[PDB]
This record gives sequence, C-alpha cells and structure tokens, in this order.
Amino acid sequence: LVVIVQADWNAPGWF
Repeated sequence: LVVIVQADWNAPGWF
C-alpha cells in the first residue's frame, strides 16, 4: 500500500 519494495496489495510498496 506504499511505495517501498516491489508492490503491495495495490500500491508499489510493501512498507
């Protein structure tokens, strides 16, 4: 849901 590390549920961040 953030921008750090590959990508989360939607956004390009897992952190």
